[PDB]
Amino acid sequence: MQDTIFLKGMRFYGYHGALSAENEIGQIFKVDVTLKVDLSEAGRTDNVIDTVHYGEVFEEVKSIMEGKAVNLLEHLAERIANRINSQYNRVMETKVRITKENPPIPGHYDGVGIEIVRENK
Amino acid sequence: MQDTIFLKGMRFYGYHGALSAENEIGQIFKVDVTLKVDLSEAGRTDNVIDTVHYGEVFEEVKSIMEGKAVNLLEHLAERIANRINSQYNRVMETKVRITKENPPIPGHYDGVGIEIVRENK
Amino acid sequence: MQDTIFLKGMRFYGYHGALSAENEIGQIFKVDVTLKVDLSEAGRTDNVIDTVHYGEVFEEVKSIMEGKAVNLLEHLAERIANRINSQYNRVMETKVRITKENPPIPGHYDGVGIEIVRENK
Amino acid sequence: MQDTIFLKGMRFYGYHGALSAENEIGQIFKVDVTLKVDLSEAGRTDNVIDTVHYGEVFEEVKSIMEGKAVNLLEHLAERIANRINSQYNRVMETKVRITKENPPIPGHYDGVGIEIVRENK
Amino acid sequence: MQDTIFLKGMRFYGYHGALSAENEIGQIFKVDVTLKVDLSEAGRTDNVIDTVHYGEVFEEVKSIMEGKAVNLLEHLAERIANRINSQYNRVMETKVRITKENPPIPGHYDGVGIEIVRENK
Amino acid sequence: MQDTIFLKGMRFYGYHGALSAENEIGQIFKVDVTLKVDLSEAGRTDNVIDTVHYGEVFEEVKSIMEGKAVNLLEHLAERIANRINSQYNRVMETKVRITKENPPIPGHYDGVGIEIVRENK
Amino acid sequence: MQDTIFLKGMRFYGYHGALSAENEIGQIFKVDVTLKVDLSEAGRTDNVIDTVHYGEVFEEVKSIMEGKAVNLLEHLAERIANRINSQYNRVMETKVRITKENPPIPGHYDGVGIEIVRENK
Amino acid sequence: MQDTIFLKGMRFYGYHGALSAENEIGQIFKVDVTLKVDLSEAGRTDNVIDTVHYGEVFEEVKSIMEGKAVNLLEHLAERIANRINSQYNRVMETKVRITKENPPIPGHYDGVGIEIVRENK
Ligand SMILES: CCOC(=O)c1cnc(N)nc1O
Ligand SMILES: CCOC(=O)c1cnc(N)nc1O
Ligand SMILES: CCOC(=O)c1cnc(N)nc1O
Ligand SMILES: CCOC(=O)c1cnc(N)nc1O
Ligand SMILES: CCOC(=O)c1cnc(N)nc1O
Ligand SMILES: CCOC(=O)c1cnc(N)nc1O
Ligand SMILES: CCOC(=O)c1cnc(N)nc1O
Ligand SMILES: CCOC(=O)c1cnc(N)nc1O
Repeated sequence: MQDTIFLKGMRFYGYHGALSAENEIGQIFKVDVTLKVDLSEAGRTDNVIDTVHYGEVFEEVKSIMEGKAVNLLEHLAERIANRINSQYNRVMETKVRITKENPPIPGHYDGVGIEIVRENK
Repeated sequence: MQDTIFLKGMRFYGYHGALSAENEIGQIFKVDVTLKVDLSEAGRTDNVIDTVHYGEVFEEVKSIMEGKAVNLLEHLAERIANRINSQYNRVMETKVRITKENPPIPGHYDGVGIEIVRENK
Repeated sequence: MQDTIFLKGMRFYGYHGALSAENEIGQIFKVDVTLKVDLSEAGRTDNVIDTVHYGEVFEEVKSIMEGKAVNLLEHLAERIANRINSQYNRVMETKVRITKENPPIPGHYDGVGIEIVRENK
Repeated sequence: MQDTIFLKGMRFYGYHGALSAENEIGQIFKVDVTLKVDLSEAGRTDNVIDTVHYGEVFEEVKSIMEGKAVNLLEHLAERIANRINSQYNRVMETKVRITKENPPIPGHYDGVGIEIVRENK
Repeated sequence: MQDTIFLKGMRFYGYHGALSAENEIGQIFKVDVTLKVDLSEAGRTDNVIDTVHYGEVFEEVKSIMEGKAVNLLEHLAERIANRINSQYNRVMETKVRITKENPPIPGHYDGVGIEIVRENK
Repeated sequence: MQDTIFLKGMRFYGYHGALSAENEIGQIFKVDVTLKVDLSEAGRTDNVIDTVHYGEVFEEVKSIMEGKAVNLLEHLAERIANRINSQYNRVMETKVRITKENPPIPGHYDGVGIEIVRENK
Repeated sequence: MQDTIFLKGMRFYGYHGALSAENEIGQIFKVDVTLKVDLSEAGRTDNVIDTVHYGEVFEEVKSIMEGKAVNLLEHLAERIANRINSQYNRVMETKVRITKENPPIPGHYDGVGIEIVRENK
Repeated sequence: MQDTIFLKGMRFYGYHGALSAENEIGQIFKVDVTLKVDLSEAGRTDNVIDTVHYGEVFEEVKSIMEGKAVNLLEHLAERIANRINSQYNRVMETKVRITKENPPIPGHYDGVGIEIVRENK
């Protein structure tokens, strides 16, 4: 099964970061979410009740990104991946990629980040 | 076999959407189509009759995207995937990705959408 | 083995095309080439003689793209893939993607094209 | 395991190159690094000590890119891949892609380069 | 007075062109329209009746761009500039820029075109 | 005097619009602000007290963009221009450009909008 | 009179440059040409004979850019500006901007260059 | 006289900023420099000695951007504008634009900054 629902380039301004000054000033976090969900039924029925609504998924990402400040991007992605899977049974697997295009790193780069893939148990 | 014919960034203005106001105002839908087709013969013969003409494929996508308003992107992709496979035997598999870069979701994101992969039976 | 040498976004102005007017006016063709080549030796020795020089590969693509006008993109890719493999033994496999970002198709799209993968026998 | 930490679009100005004039004038080198690292622990603990800090990884890439001039991009990638793996046990595999968007090649292209994948033994 | 209403990056697929083959195959035309209109009243009243509605202006551009095939971009811009001014008194001046990003010119360029500025008499 | 302080590409999600459905669903509004302010003193003294702090200016734009829903972009720009000038004496003139890159207009365009220039009396 | 005909983002690979190694290896030169030409007649008549054909202008730029190697960008622009004006009476003024997005300068920048404006005497 | 020499998109990582944490972590500063310089002589002679070499100008910007940390962007631009004019007589006027695409401002914007124009006395 290779069907997916996606949310790309989601951006939030938070204060997460392993550096004290990071959490003090904050920055923009770019988030990419890809869910593994069978869309044949919804494709045939045309009923949003037979799929996973993205608007709702965006709410879950937002609430986590713009919530309490944590240290690692790994923790935010793990909280997002765990939150989506717990709420949606149709999501067989969740993949979260978070990017800090402007971290406290003296250099020239397009961005840094992490990406995790979490199956729905 | 890893050969493919593709149509990327196709854009249509339609009125599909699970919200009444969506179908009232409409928006731009971005569509990506990738077909699994062996191109050795056409590669050797140079005869467009030995491959699948994209211009025609674009017609099938257009007619569906700019046709009656449905509810889900899943339904549009399913109608496109089913329509291409029914018409072309050389297409061993069809993959449709539809993106709503500007849905009724209060946030900042590059876009949301779905992607399905349908084999040709 | 997942090492590769690549040439991306190569652009040539040619007159290939299944339409008579296409070959009359011409257009820009964008080409992407990816070769499967083991780079450990060259990585250790630092000797360009232990790898496949891209400058030369670009010559082979250019000569084919800016050569006689054929009909299908499939034929150009097949001529490129066959030409690279015949000349380089270190290339275990060749992948050619050609894009016509502006074909004779009345619509809005980022481009259309094909992609082939040819192993080196 | 599909988790990864990444550094994209890193750019350095060096004098590497198989041509004498290349090393004389120099140019910009774009580098992409992707590490295979399990992030569950760090995802649960939120402790940067349970993951691989990118800032440090960027230091290793920088020191190599802006260090002595070598001949091949293959040598730089091999030195980077070998250096990251030797220092971090949590990195199960390292992938380095280096791009010369402006080499001594008379043509129009977005760039040329190589990419290697090195497992951590 | 430096207030303006604008429509940028409007794109239409037409068959205009000084070459017979151009009008046969067609291409995409990008259009930029900038109108000189005092927006204080509308800025104070908030009444769309005190300004020039862009949706309507887009209709006038569309009808002309996707209408009969002419020869010069100069003629299309002149027809657009003359049509907007005749219909709207609040438009003190009209500026039309049309771009053919892909004309029958064997070369590499971002595009070619013209731009005219027509006062409303 | 040609000195300026600027805020470019500011984006807010609001519900302004001359159409009932517009205000119901909302959309993203892109805002560009350019202030005419002499920066010699601040350039010599290095004292943020001798210039106009952008962070504060962004607050004024935000509060207006994400405030009550009005009808015209002209009204939002007029409220922004009037609000900045009233608060800052050093701003000799304010210029506001607002863009609706995705309005209720069935077509292909990069965006539509307005731009006003208001001197500080 | 504010009418203009333009050629943007023209790119040529040449060997011009004040450094010996520059002329040895070469690089891409980006050229922007803007001509001041009254387009009312051509706008009314629709006769390409009443305007300045860009295809021809592109030929003049190309022949100069891809011709003998000079030292300064100033010399190339001066040769282009002088060549266009000498050939076309309808061009009341010529403006040439040349950019070296990748010169022999150790740093990070989008590009460097010059721009000249030459009236037609 | 409308001739100019330019340096666009220059980027440096510094620690300037009115906030203590800003100077602690640092960020990327984008700089645009435009000099008013007559290029006819250099255009005729082709002698780099008859113009202002950009490589040198880039050195002056770099040394200032990557030098001691100041508070305001206004101070950096004023130091750059004053430094260029003092060293080059042919520069009749200097214009410096500095952008902080990622300041300590909780929002979504492409960037903020200032721009000054300083004549050479
Ligand atoms: C300096 C702040 O660093 C981080 O937040 C961080 C570093 N490395 C990794 N892997 N994750 C992080 O969140
Ligand atoms: C509010 C409209 O929503 C949709 O159209 C929609 C939502 N979720 C999914 N998965 N598909 C849709 O088409
Ligand atoms: C109208 C010209 O069409 C083509 O050249 C063409 C169409 N389809 C495919 N698959 N390849 C082509 O080259
Ligand atoms: C002319 C310089 O060429 C190179 O540096 C080079 C060429 N080919 C490959 N595969 N690697 C290189 O580094
Ligand atoms: C070959 C087609 O050319 C044109 O259409 C054309 C050329 N030059 C100018 N100035 N305008 C045109 O429309
Ligand atoms: C359909 C909504 O239209 C508008 O909001 C609108 C139209 N025209 C102008 N000039 N301004 C607007 O805000
Ligand atoms: C090192 C090569 O430099 C140049 O070619 C050059 C430098 N400065 C100016 N103003 N023009 C040039 O062409
Ligand atoms: C919070 C840091 O702010 C600044 O550095 C700053 C603010 N406003 C202006 N006009 N210039 C600055 O440098």
